[PDB]
Amino acid sequence: QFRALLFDVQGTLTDFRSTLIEHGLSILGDRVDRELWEELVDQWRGCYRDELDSLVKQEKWRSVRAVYRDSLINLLAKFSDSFCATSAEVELLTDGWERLRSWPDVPSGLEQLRSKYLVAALTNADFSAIVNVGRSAKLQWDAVLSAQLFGAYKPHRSTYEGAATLLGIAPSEILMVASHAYDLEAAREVGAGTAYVRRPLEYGPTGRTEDVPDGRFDFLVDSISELADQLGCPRLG
Amino acid sequence: QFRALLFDVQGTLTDFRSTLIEHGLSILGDRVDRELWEELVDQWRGCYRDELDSLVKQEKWRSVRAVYRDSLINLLAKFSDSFCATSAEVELLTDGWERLRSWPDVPSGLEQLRSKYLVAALTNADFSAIVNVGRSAKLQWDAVLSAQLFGAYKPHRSTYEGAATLLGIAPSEILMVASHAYDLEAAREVGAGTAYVRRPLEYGPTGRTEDVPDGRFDFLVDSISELADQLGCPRLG
Repeated sequence: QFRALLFDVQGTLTDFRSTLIEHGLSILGDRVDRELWEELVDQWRGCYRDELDSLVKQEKWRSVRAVYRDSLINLLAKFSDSFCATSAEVELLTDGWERLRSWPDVPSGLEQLRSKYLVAALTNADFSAIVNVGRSAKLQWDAVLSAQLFGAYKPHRSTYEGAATLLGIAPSEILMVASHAYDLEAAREVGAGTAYVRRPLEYGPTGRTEDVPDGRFDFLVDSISELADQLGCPRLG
Repeated sequence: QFRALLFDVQGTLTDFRSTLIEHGLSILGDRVDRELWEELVDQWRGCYRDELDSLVKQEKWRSVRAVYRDSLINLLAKFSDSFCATSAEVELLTDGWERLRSWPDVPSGLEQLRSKYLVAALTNADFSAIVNVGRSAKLQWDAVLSAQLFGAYKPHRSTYEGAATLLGIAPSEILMVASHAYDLEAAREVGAGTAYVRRPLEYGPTGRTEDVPDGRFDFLVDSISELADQLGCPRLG
């Protein structure tokens, strides 16, 4: 049925929240309290989402590193009374988004899938960032794809379709894999299969994630290994 | 000194000649003699080269799969007194260029290199072709880059510079690895380092060799593992 599996990375395969909390607290130390920082991280992601949403609607693309950097700068102003940072520290903090760690099932799951399928990333993050995340999150791919290559972010159709063209396959031959429903709904619009991965801790132990019922998407799993098992991929030794 | 290595793939890492000889004989069987099929493969590589040379001069890009397919159709007409092939066999033979096997040093050389460097493919072949060749040749990349992403073949500057900016890396921090002098001299012009890999059997025992003496390029080696050793990579037991 499918020839390739295309993956969202931030959240779906990576624990961004934990990564940035600890990264930040290591750059900043006692200048900041964990609870303020965690709240900042939560707002930083929100800012990212809002800016991308605006950009998508305006049919524009910009460096995601810049999006992240500029949102941190704005947030630092909001929180100026509590702590401060240098421009050099801004660059270091922003780097955390390129040092994402993976959820425990990811490396092995992805490897299991490769017995039967090509695996590729389709990310909104810039090409350089995904290459970097490969090392921090231990992801091995057949291909790496980014919005930067198409000049458009997901959910735009061009992304998914462009990936297909690049991979020499029809969109119907792609299974999109994501823990964000908007991504899967846009993939289904171009004919792809959809696989939702539940990440209950994506937004922290007290966070609220999307509740997805059985039947909305083709697959509904709690780990990439589980998805590989449901697609009939043999197990690793 | 370097953050990443960018590699030519066909010939540099892959024994395309042996691949397409055994692949064609596997498909055509006894309908063609081995020595005739070998001469066809050499002319087929020659047609690809002349065609790309022509397109580079015209600032044009076209699918490399269609380049191999059309030139094979032409060669079949010239050899049509001797053997024949169906339209389905044309497509199966052309697939040979997406099933390239690697030289024996290559899979473990690439692995040793990854301990200190990012490694990426920069190929004239279509994106899907290099993705398929990763399975047949056993190549694992941090990134795969193709002339198809840039609309231009190597040696155009825009391919190396495009690779550099997508990776977010200064060209002076990229080492280009190739067994073809034209490729390394082109990379040198954009500021990259150069590593020449001698492949005495690329065009078979009686082939057109360009001799490179020492000092023409930054590195001159006989295997990717030797290159890894010269870059100070630990050997992996």
